[PDB]
Amino acid sequence: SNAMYKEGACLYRNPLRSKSDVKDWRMEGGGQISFDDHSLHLSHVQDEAHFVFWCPETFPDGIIVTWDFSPIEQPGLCMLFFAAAGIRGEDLFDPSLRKRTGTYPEYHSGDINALHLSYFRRKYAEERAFRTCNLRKSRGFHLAAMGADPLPSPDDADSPYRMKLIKDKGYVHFSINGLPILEWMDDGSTYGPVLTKGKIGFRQMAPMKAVYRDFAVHQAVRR
Repeated sequence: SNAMYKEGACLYRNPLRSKSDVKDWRMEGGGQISFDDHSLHLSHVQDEAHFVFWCPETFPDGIIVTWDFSPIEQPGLCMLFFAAAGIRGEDLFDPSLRKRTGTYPEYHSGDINALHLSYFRRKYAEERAFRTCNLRKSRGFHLAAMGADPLPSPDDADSPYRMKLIKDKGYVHFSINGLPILEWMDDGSTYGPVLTKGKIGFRQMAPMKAVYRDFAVHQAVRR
């Protein structure tokens, strides 16, 4: 449990402080972008305008992903997509893939594969009644792991929170403020081959309002 990993060379770092920082990012769905206080504010144009906002860079396998997160207003839900690519290995933005509009089934039951970890799952009463973070693997919407979510409701927040995700072949580990939340080891024969490289994206279920800062990707060094 909690195998030792160190961050290696920095592969990518985005402060997310101004519009120029998300210049080539791809917004799928009705997300609203703002940079008040020199930080990325993500909201929605309508109450059910769910979306996925993608970083355009293809990241390799064996990485540690970090970012600052601040839950500002609920109801809502957040989710990080990673190791995302076409089912045949196509670039997530290759024109040959079906168009996506932020509608969930397009991501878990479409023509792409990806790991997706939901946190601050507070969109529905059932979710707010038992707070957890869930890790799924698609295509297939397969539940891989879950753990309790220490994130409070906005009223009691002491933002931002330090999010850290490790992805190294079959291994996935997630922590918040250094506290391990969940971990998983894909054997590669239960829910298909192990996912490797791919895009990273930020999803929100409306009417979520959140702030993101200092998104970085480092090489994962296994000790």
